[PDB]
Amino acid sequence: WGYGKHNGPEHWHKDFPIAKGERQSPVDIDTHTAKYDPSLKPLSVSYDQATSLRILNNGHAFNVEFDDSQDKAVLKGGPLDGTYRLIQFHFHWGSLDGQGSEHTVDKKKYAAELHLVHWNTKYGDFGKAVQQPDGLAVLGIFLKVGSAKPGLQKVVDVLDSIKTKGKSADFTNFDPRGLLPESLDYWTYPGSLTTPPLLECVTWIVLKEPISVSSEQVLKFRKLNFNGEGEPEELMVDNWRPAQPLKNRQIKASF
Ligand SMILES: [Hg+2]
Ligand SMILES: [Zn+2]
Repeated sequence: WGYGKHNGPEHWHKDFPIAKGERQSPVDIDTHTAKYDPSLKPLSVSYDQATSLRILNNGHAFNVEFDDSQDKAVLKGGPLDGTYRLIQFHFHWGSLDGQGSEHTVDKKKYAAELHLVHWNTKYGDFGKAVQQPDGLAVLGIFLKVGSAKPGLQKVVDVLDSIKTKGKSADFTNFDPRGLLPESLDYWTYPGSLTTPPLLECVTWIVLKEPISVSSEQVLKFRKLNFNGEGEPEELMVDNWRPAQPLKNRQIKASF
């Protein structure tokens, strides 16, 4: 699987039949239909004690991995039940600034989308969490192009080191708090992961407020390679999945 013409999102169903399941993601957030829900608690992000380990190029995006051996970086509150531990963060971006995000807002597409992945700590590990309806929690943040994001520059600067598929680089003392918008206002719905295996185990929390990144920071994402070192060069761009049918599901708003 990939994002090309022959192995793109339209082909995933052949190997991952859940592709046309009942709670697939991403989706379009119709803000006039989203339901203001008063029973939604504020989001609670405890990330001061986070421990980054490394960054990888897995062939479909780059991953920043965290130590999830202990309750170091956790998300709670909101529509969530229990504590979810941060395991990794990654992005989805486009070849141009008018596309890149996965979720859309009133059909509006953003330059990129940041996903913070967390697993429910009553299931013990990541692998068990993906076997449950409430196993994961992904915090989604949209990236628009404007002014630079001081907080994202360290990520940007090590991209050169993991240009191709399989590369990895030590990447300690990175604070994810530098990627959060000011407001924690969100929309939430029951979904799935956006890349195969597309396991419908996720509780989405899409932040209303976008972060701005500069043109040159986004430009560096686009210099990555899907391909392995020594193979023809295929730029890592447009690694996003098209919006799926909401199919009965209701999108709730915390504001
Ligand atoms: Hg699941
Ligand atoms: Zn993602």
